[PDB]
Amino acid sequence: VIKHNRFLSEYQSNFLGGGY
Repeated sequence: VIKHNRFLSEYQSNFLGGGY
C-alpha cells in the first residue's frame, strides 16, 4: 500500500469527513 509517501495525509483525512 502506497499511503501517498507521507505527503498528502490520506487525502487530508478525507477533507475532515470519513467514517472508518
